[PDB]
Amino acid sequence: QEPGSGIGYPYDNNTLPYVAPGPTDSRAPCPALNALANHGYIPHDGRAISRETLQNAFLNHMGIANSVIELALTNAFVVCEYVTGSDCGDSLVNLTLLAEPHAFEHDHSFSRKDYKQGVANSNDFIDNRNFDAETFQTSLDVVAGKTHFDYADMNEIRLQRESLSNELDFPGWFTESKPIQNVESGFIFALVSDFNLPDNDENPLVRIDWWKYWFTNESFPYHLGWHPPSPAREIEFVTSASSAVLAASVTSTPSSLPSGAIGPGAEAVPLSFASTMTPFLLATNAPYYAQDPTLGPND
Ligand code: HEM
Ligand SMILES: *[C@@H]1O[C@H](CO)[C@@H](O[C@@H]2O[C@H](CO)[C@@H](O)[C@H](O)[C@H]2NC(C)=O)[C@H](O)[C@H]1NC(C)=O
Ligand SMILES: *[C@H]1O[C@H](CO)[C@@H](O)[C@H](O)[C@@H]1O[C@H]1O[C@H](CO)[C@@H](O)[C@H](O)[C@@H]1O
Ligand SMILES: *[C@@H]1O[C@H](CO)[C@@H](O)[C@H](O)[C@H]1NC(C)=O
Ligand SMILES: *[C@@H]1O[C@H](CO)[C@@H](O)[C@H](O)[C@H]1NC(C)=O
Ligand SMILES: *[C@H]1O[C@H](CO)[C@@H](O)[C@H](O)[C@@H]1O
Ligand SMILES: *[C@H]1O[C@H](CO)[C@@H](O)[C@H](O)[C@@H]1O
Ligand SMILES: *[C@H]1O[C@H](CO)[C@@H](O)[C@H](O)[C@@H]1O
Ligand SMILES: *[C@H]1O[C@H](CO)[C@@H](O)[C@H](O)[C@@H]1O
Ligand SMILES: *[C@H]1O[C@H](CO)[C@@H](O)[C@H](O)[C@@H]1O
Ligand SMILES: *[C@H]1O[C@H](CO)[C@@H](O)[C@H](O)[C@@H]1O
Ligand SMILES: *[C@H]1O[C@H](CO)[C@@H](O)[C@H](O)[C@@H]1O
Ligand SMILES: *[C@H]1O[C@H](CO)[C@@H](O)[C@H](O)[C@@H]1O
Ligand SMILES: *[C@H]1O[C@H](CO)[C@@H](O)[C@H](O)[C@@H]1O
Ligand SMILES: *[C@H]1O[C@H](CO)[C@@H](O)[C@H](O)[C@@H]1O
Ligand SMILES: *[C@H]1O[C@H](CO)[C@@H](O)[C@H](O)[C@@H]1O
Ligand SMILES: *[C@H]1O[C@H](CO)[C@@H](O)[C@H](O)[C@@H]1O
Ligand SMILES: [Mn+2]
Repeated sequence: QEPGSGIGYPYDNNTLPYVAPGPTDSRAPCPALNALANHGYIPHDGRAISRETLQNAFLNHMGIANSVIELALTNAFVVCEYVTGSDCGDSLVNLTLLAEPHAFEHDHSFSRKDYKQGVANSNDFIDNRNFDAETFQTSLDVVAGKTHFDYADMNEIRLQRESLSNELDFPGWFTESKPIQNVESGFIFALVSDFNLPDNDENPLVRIDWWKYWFTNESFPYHLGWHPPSPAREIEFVTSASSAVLAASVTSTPSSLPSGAIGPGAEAVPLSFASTMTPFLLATNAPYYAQDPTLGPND
């Protein structure tokens, strides 16, 4: 928000306003990076981004500690090298390349379509990067009529998304990605679980309105009473939430689940790509921004 507004105080004492991305700006498949870039905590154009820039932005403006993004930074830079064909050093070329499919970006996202979702021909591809309201609604629908949800509910959401994706993607495309998605599950609990409940750290419940605001608007739900977690969330919370989601008992099993969908997931590890492998073409669509309604500087 505008620095003088005090909307982040006393959790964030140095806020910057929301500014919608322009048609030439680079945005990511990540609602967190997009919110940061929309506020200029990382470059508004989404280009040439250092590790320390990302670390400071997450820590000071989202209450996410360095430990949480250590692997994410490693993978971002592996993907940058893979896509561009050369070492990216400590300057991530842009956010858009992070939507390289079957890499860091993965199938069965909560709020994005798959790279080959619903395509009539094997060579087609679509926008697997920008926020997709319909896709997100498929996640929200699992928890319809609720204000909060728990680990078991999250497990049902990711299962619904795996089911839909496996049914709708071009035959042969769908590839399950439990370890990456469920880090991101942990991330959701880390950012938008309800810290105003007495047992948040041990039994966190996501506030659905907070989640919806963050994903739809790619800005921070201050107007709904959200603030950056304090103290900043650490990696242990995230991987614990991740394991807890996948350990949760399934009481409604979707059809067309990939094999082994139900049960624990592997620990996330650094990505690696064979030097002979040419990257898939990136979707070229202009960055998404909220239009219903459009956001002001303090939203
Ligand atoms: C340097 C740090 C980060 C990088 C490079 C990164 C990168 C990515 C990428 C490539 C995806 C696309 C995966 C897919 O859904 O197909 C993604 C998704 C996502 N990211 Fe980030 N991320 C970072 C940090 C964070 C943090 C700290 C949070 C929250 C605390 C977060 C929240 C999410 C969520 C919830 C998704 C899933 C979106 C969906 O499934 O619709 N990210 N991230
Ligand atoms: C983000 O960077 C990527 C990587 O350089 C860009 O994707 C490449 O764009 C060039 C044209 O500038 C093409 O020749 C390549 O084919 C693209 N690579 C792939 C794998 O598709 C991308 O255009 C950049 N996006 C933004 C918005 O800046
Ligand atoms: C991105 O741009 C490519 C080259 O300009 C097109 O070949 C792709 O189909 C893709 O087009 C989509 O996104 C752009 C945004 O730049 C629109 O201009 C297109 O109409 C389309 O939505
Ligand atoms: C914001 O400023 C207040 C007042 O000086 C201070 O007490 C608080 O610790 C600050 N918050 C942060 C995160 O630095
Ligand atoms: C997006 O932000 C606007 C402005 O604060 C708000 O009115 C709207 O409800 C938000 N959208 C969601 C889905 O939370
Ligand atoms: C989540 O999982 C990691 C290992 O994957 C642990 O190091 C952490 O303490 C938490 O249990
Ligand atoms: C790991 O940490 C998470 C979040 O604090 C808990 O929910 C889980 O039960 C385990 O202790
Ligand atoms: C990972 O950690 C979770 C959260 O404590 C457990 O529920 C699970 O069994 C796994 O060990
Ligand atoms: C885990 O436990 C649930 C109830 O919480 C059952 O419905 C399910 O069959 C599984 O055993
Ligand atoms: C069984 O119970 C779980 C617990 O959260 C739900 O997620 C599911 O929809 C079913 O009712
Ligand atoms: C139980 O819930 C799952 C996930 O929402 C559905 O796929 C199923 O149809 C049932 O309603
Ligand atoms: C749906 O079915 C799966 C396996 O068929 C169970 O693991 C789950 O508990 C639910 O009953
Ligand atoms: C289907 O395939 C997977 C292999 O990843 C197994 O986990 C599962 O037991 C089933 O055979
Ligand atoms: C989240 O983290 C847990 C613990 O490392 C994994 O088991 C899960 O697959 C996801 O990566
Ligand atoms: C990571 O691992 C892959 C295996 O595919 C190698 O190709 C790559 O060079 C890196 O060592
Ligand atoms: C990258 O480019 C090579 C050759 O140009 C393709 O064969 C490959 O599948 C990928 O698209
Ligand atoms: C988005 O743009 C519209 C222009 O109609 C405004 O109404 C709104 O306040 C926001 O700036
Ligand atoms: Mn995806």
